[PDB]
Amino acid sequence: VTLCSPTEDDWPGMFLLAAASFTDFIGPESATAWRTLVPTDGAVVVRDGSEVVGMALYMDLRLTVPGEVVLPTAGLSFVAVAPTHRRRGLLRAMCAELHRRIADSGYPVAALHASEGGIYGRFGYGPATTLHELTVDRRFARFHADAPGGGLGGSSVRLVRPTEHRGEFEAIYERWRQQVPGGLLRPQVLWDELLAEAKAAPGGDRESFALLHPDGYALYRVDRTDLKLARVSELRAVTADAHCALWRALIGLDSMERISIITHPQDPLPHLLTDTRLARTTWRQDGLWLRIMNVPAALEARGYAHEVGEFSTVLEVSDGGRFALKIGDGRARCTPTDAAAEIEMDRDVLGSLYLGAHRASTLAAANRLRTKDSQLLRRLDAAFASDVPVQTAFEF
Amino acid sequence: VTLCSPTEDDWPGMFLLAAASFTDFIGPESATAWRTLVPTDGAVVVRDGSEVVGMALYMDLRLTVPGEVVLPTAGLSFVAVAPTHRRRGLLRAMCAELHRRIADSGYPVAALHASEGGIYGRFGYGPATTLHELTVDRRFARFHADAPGGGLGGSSVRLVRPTEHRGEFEAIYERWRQQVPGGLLRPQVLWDELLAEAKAAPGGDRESFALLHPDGYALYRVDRTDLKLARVSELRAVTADAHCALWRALIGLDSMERISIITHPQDPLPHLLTDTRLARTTWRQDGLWLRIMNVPAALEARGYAHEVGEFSTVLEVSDGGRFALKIGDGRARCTPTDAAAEIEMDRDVLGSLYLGAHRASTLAAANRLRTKDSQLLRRLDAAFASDVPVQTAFEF
Amino acid sequence: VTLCSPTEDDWPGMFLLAAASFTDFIGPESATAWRTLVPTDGAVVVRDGSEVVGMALYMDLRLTVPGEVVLPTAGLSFVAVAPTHRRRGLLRAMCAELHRRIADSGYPVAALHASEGGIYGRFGYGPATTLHELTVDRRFARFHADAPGGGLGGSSVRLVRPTEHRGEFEAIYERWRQQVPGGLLRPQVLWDELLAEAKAAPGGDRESFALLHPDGYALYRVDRTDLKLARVSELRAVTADAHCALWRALIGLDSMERISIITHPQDPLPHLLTDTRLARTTWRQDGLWLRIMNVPAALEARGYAHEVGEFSTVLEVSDGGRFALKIGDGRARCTPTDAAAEIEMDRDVLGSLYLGAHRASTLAAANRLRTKDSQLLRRLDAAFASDVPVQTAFEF
Amino acid sequence: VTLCSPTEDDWPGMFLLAAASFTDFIGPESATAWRTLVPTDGAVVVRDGSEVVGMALYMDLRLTVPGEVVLPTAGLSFVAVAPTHRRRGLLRAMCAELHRRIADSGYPVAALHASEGGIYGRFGYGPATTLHELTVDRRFARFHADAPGGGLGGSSVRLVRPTEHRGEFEAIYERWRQQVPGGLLRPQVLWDELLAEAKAAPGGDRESFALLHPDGYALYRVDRTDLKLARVSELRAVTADAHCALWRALIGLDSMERISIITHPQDPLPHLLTDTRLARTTWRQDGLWLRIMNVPAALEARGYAHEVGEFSTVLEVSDGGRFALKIGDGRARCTPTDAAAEIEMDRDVLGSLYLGAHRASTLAAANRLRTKDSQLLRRLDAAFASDVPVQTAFEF
Ligand SMILES: CC(C)(COP(=O)(O)OP(=O)(O)OC[C@H]1O[C@@H](n2cnc3c(N)ncnc32)[C@H](O)[C@@H]1OP(=O)(O)O)[C@@H](O)C(=O)NCCC(=O)NCCS
Ligand SMILES: CC(C)(COP(=O)(O)OP(=O)(O)OC[C@H]1O[C@@H](n2cnc3c(N)ncnc32)[C@H](O)[C@@H]1OP(=O)(O)O)[C@@H](O)C(=O)NCCC(=O)NCCS
Ligand SMILES: CC(C)(COP(=O)(O)OP(=O)(O)OC[C@H]1O[C@@H](n2cnc3c(N)ncnc32)[C@H](O)[C@@H]1OP(=O)(O)O)[C@@H](O)C(=O)NCCC(=O)NCCS
Ligand SMILES: CC(C)(COP(=O)(O)OP(=O)(O)OC[C@H]1O[C@@H](n2cnc3c(N)ncnc32)[C@H](O)[C@@H]1OP(=O)(O)O)[C@@H](O)C(=O)NCCC(=O)NCCS
Ligand SMILES: CC1=C(c2cccc(Cl)c2)S(=O)(=O)N=C1NCCCN1CCOCC1
Ligand SMILES: CC1=C(c2cccc(Cl)c2)S(=O)(=O)N=C1NCCCN1CCOCC1
Ligand SMILES: CC1=C(c2cccc(Cl)c2)S(=O)(=O)N=C1NCCCN1CCOCC1
Ligand SMILES: CC1=C(c2cccc(Cl)c2)S(=O)(=O)N=C1NCCCN1CCOCC1
Repeated sequence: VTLCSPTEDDWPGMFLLAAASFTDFIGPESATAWRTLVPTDGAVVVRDGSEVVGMALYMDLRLTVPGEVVLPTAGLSFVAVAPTHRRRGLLRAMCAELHRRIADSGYPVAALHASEGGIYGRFGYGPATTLHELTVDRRFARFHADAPGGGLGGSSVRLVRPTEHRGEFEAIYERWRQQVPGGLLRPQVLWDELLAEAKAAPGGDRESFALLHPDGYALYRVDRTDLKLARVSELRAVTADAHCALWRALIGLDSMERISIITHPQDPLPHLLTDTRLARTTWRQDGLWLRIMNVPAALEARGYAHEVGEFSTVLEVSDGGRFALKIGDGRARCTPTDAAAEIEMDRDVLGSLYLGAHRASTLAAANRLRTKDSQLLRRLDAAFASDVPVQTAFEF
Repeated sequence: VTLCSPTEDDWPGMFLLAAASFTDFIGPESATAWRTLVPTDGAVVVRDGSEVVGMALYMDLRLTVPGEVVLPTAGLSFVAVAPTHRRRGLLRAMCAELHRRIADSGYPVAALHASEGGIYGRFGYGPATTLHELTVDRRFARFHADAPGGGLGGSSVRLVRPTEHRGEFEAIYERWRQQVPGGLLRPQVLWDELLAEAKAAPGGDRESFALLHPDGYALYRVDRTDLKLARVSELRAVTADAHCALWRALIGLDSMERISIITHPQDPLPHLLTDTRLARTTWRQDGLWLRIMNVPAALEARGYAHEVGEFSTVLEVSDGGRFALKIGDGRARCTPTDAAAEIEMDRDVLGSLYLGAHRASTLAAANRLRTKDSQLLRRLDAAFASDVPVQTAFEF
Repeated sequence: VTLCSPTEDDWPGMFLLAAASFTDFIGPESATAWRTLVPTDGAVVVRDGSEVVGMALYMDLRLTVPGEVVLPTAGLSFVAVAPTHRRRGLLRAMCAELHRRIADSGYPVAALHASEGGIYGRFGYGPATTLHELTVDRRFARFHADAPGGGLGGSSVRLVRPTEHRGEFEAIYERWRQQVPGGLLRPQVLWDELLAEAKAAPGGDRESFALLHPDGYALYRVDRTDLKLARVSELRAVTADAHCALWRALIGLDSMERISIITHPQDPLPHLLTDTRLARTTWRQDGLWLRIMNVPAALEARGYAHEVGEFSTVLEVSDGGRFALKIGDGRARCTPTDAAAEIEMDRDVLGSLYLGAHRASTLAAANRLRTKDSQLLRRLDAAFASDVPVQTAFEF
Repeated sequence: VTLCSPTEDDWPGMFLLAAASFTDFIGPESATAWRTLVPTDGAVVVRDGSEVVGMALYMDLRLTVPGEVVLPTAGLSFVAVAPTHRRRGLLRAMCAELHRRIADSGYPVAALHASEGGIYGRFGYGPATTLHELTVDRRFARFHADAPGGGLGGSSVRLVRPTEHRGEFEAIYERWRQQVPGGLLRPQVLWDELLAEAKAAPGGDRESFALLHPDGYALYRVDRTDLKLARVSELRAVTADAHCALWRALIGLDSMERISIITHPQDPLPHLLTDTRLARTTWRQDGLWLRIMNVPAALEARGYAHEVGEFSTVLEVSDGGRFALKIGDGRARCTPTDAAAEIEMDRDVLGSLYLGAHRASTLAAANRLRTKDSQLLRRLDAAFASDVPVQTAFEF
């Protein structure tokens, strides 16, 4: 069984594998558009001999991390092993080859969205963002006296067809992704794809609409089977006024009983309402997963909380080296050392800490990171925290 | 219609109101035991004239807040208005009288568990702890290689009948409540009540068992209707070893498909498992609500994060005064001032910040607290944070 | 196989049959209390030979019919055929013997509640009252500006324990049953039974409460499994003020999401609310069934609408004779004749018309009553109508 | 914000509002066909300034009322306010302008189908017809010995494709609508629309079939998801024979478990069967709502029951004048007066009485109409009753 970069003749077989392997494959046309983000040598296949029995690739992405720093990021995707060739070491072989190519190419981090929670930790990936579904019974929803934008005049939100305001969505999203940890650059082809999904499909999803504000937008559609549920596919807002104004509009959808959205744990929505319980958490799950490819480059590139005072420690990553880590004035220096470790963790744990979604203290309580210094734990919690709460851009 | 402290002859009428008003009233015998925590003059009734059409009381509690400081706390409970006398201002009249008595008695804070999320904010109460239900499909659950207590020998957890180990539970819980923000002292009568609920009831709840470790315990029972679900009513652990050891035992319940528990958002359980997704969040809700009765006494009594450097600001509470607030070396000083406010919020918002469960930044994003200084927001977030994550002791 | 009046030694066998035959037999103690309403010779049994394989009886009841006239009525009940002796003509034999005894005793009507809708029509019984379940989502319920009793003062409804106000319920119900078609006298033993069912049962129904007004009462309990549903078992009101006042109280049950009641199609409740749709009809079914034993006595005893002008016709009942029927000034005369019939119907159809619940026009449209005179249909509709809407007293 | 009659350029914006506002908008093509019934100046829009944030219109309809009298009727429809502009008085402004145009144009009544039960009462609309869903478990259904058309020969019903017998459906429906209170003239464009909906849609509704009798038809289709349920979309019959014959055919659908239909409370179907319970009422709701624009013209145009003897009274409508009302020989005279009122009601209440669906007595019991004369109530009940039961034609 051989492993190599696929040629053009391999792709019909790869699409076949994908169609049969994923729960709901996006299809050849969509995947070809996404493929424009895959660099030369960014893909591997495994052939039996000869049909394709395995595949995996990465895309070139730009990920925003705390301190508004943007890192080149390898986004793994299109990963499959044929049902006929399970438990043969094929995933391990493909991941190791891609990680070698990703490291040699100069990516400081790789990332992915996990199909199952138990597979990727052993390859050094830790979950780094958290998805929260909120479901609002809008029949009871009333805005608090303090909520922005409820004076006495015209409304700032418009209600439009998505495809006729492409430029404004692009510009709003671009501002959002640059300021939020977890943000991803969305190139033109992904806007093509997004707007194609906005149209209704015969025996499919219903037509999408948009609520448009100068500093934010929401895209929504009525659920296909529950016609009293509106699903917000995406809501991006760069000011509190825009966020509140958009939610006022959504709660104005008097045909609906419920509005649902996939958002993050620090979404201010529940505090916008007189009854905070009306914004029910109906689902919670890991979002973006991260593998730190180069520890010192990743740790030095990120900004850190100014509130914590300067401190130094020694960090060992289980098979990623040992480093003298000094954090102060919101910056880190991270240099090689053979001095005794004060903190130890597996590589995946560092990825889970990296964007601020998980506290070092909490990971210590599970013994996923080891130290005999509780003061150091407190300092790590505070330093790795993010002023702007971590969010999930889009699935890939 | 008159309002006064009830006499012994008022109580049969009060129990009648309670039986008809609550969703599932705990009954006269239980409520009489809880009543031993209600001080003289801690209860009010409203009579029509003459039957009882309204009631409310508070109990004397001890609440642990960040920095392991224990505050006397008035716990409101047994609040009802007759269905025949709604919208007549009776709740407002009872709350105002009790708050006057609570303030004059010297309580710096009052607290409650809300029957509905939309009622108590206008009386100055903000939700201050967060309840998380986790449901674990234990059939797939495997512990991570790093998880504590999986060497090669005997187990540290015992499996016992609750009533035969009362002393050990008391002692473990006492250690827990003193070190955790949100902890409440549990007096003898509440242990009597807890252990009475451990026994099976004909056509009722099934018998409870316990898993006992030197540094932690879990109480559980099989669900009454779903016999493949075990419900953990309470799990208290003072070391990571005890917490992990108890979960190993619970996942050892091979008769069950699922184990559920009401816990907090920072429970390390998901990180104990190879697949973090198996610990599903099935429910989320506000737990303990807080009203700060005396702003400067509450703010000075609490410990604050050492990591943030000394800073000063001016805080106005909407009808609770304006104060010069200086925080440094983990302590606050909070004195009267007429200088211009830098931060403004309603009283309920301060309660939501007080134990560390909600970030000032997040509340600012909802306009529930107003300031024109983002640096100050960052400093408040960091200072009000709690080293030990906030938890909910028991419902009242 | 023999048929006869049972002796005291037959009753243990009869209770056994009942326990095994009914869906949820009320039990020996309850049935013994109801048995006090069964006259000497009011019961029949069938023995195999010798065990009891069949039984049926009637009770002595007082039924109110239009014009506030009270008729002695034979209430059939406790009817069973052993599963081992089906399709052997046993029901037909028992019904014919009881009907002979009922007719010879001088009852002008018999009545029953049907376990299945398809059994009793062929024995001359027609459904004569209609049951309507209304379910009110009380969270949205607001009373119309016109609704009685919403001024500015004390409430007229009290909230009490049922057993402590037995006399007031008795007196309110007695007034109700005498003025409403379908009303039944409720003797002392049935009040004993009713109040016994008001208490909670271990692994059973929850405790009942009452809302008491000078001119009406409601008895309710929380559902055993859905703790957000209150079931009104009985609501009896003699003035519009009492009816509205009681519903104001019920909608004041803020612990509940929904209030349900078994009522009648003309219940004014939906018109009491600003949104008439909130009172949802969740169930509809035949209630009391009637067999007219003596046509001329039943037709002459009833009062008729004054609005229709005097008219005469000839009515044939398929095996109950032919009569000259003259209606005027709210009274009927009904005498033997051999003149040609203008209207024909089966006996069961006349029972369905008798209390005003079903229109002659509607029955004609199904060909259940035959005439070649549409003017006569209009006159029958109007004459048999009841000023006071027909209701169902209690099940037997 | 301005209100005016829309120009052709306003309609793309109006269709956008409609697509986003309704639960399941019928779409631009269908709505354009319905628009042919909207007269010049029958539509209003509200612009923000400028996009369309509000709209409403009326169609020219012909409504049959008791006594087979046909009234020109303004049918309100296509009513929407943008979710961005709620609670700004826009609905009230549009309704008042349309009602002014409707009144000045000479319509004696307006009508609508309500999207929610709580909105239209305050604009003078009362619910005037009642919809009843019946669900028949046809596996048990047997016709009564009396039911028409069960002799010994050929059947009168045919089973056909709807589009090939358009003329016969038109002619049957035309006869029906002229004789039934609630009937509406169905012009050609609505027959085009109806027959277009008869065809199957890919990932949509299944194909419709018809059962055709000389004096009646039924249109039905199998449910999209429950393939054992047949839904009768429309059944119109002008004789009892046709009605029964069509139901015999429907119960002949041996592939189905259940047949459902939206019908009216006096549908004779349950009396056609040996077990009347098999026709279960699974749903009940208000149908057509009515606003009487001109009280004396509406009251004089309607026919009244001949059975009641001549009587006179004085009726006040709360903001619609006071009139001397005299009813006799099936006709009313209704003239201005300043004499003391004997009956008072809001305008919406009169609409609810107008077609005979609701009894004055029942509305009095809710205090929605006030009088101190019970004899007068009885006379109003009898006079406003309809010989032919009130039905609902089609939704708009
Ligand atoms: C999981 C996966 C790719 C199959 O891989 P595979 O070739 O069977 O895995 P390998 O043979 O390389 O196994 C290597 C190790 O991983 C483990 N492993 C891999 N998949 C596993 C699974 N589903 N369950 C349990 N263990 C698994 C093996 O037990 C093995 O352990 P070992 O090292 O102790 O022997 C396959 O289930 C799949 O298609 N997943 C979809 C991935 C995805 O969608 N990713 C998101 C981007 S598209
Ligand atoms: C809520 C409550 C006590 C009823 O109180 P009430 O006497 O009707 O309230 P009041 O008449 O004092 O109303 C005062 C204000 O509160 C508001 N309010 C109170 N309960 C409300 C409810 N359920 N919904 C909406 N508003 C409410 C009123 O609108 C009013 O507003 P205003 O000041 O603008 O006029 C009752 O529903 C209840 O029994 N709640 C249970 C409380 C509980 O269990 N607490 C936990 C400890 S046991
Ligand atoms: C229905 C019943 C009593 C059984 O009676 P049975 O002895 O089998 O009936 P018979 O043998 O006398 O049958 C006589 C006729 O009734 C019909 N019949 C009786 N019960 C029937 C049923 N459940 N289904 C269909 N037909 C039935 C027979 O077909 C027969 O028709 P025929 O005259 O054309 O031959 C039995 O099912 C029962 O226990 N019902 C409960 C009644 C009840 O609860 N009443 C309310 C007061 S407690
Ligand atoms: C209801 C409706 C049109 C929104 O209207 P709106 O512009 O917000 O209403 P207005 O601002 O004119 O409000 C006027 C009054 O009506 C009341 N009102 C209107 N809609 C209401 C609702 N959904 N709930 C509660 N009250 C409402 C307001 O409280 C206000 O009361 P006030 O006079 O005491 O202040 C909107 O929900 C809708 O689109 N409905 C669909 C109507 C429909 O489909 N009709 C059938 C033919 S298509
Ligand atoms: C963008 C994309 C794919 C892709 C990307 C780049 C190149 C190519 Cl040829 C294809 S995909 O593998 O086809 N599926 C995709 N998105 C949907 C899959 C999301 N997963 C996340 C993990 O939980 C299951 C669903
Ligand atoms: C301890 C207690 C009560 C009590 C307390 C002190 C004195 C007396 Cl006389 C009674 S209680 O009001 O009867 N109900 C109680 N616990 C259950 C109620 C919990 N609520 C919290 C809010 O969501 C609804 C359930
Ligand atoms: C009052 C009574 C009974 C009774 C009456 C008189 C004398 C004796 Cl010994 C018993 S019973 O037959 O036991 N069941 C009874 N009520 C419940 C049955 C109601 N039926 C009505 C039809 O749908 C099934 C339930
Ligand atoms: C006929 C029609 C419309 C119509 C009518 C005239 C002109 C025009 Cl441009 C459109 S509609 O508003 O688009 N929706 C319609 N029927 C379906 C809506 C029925 N409502 C009734 C109330 O409960 C919600 C559904």
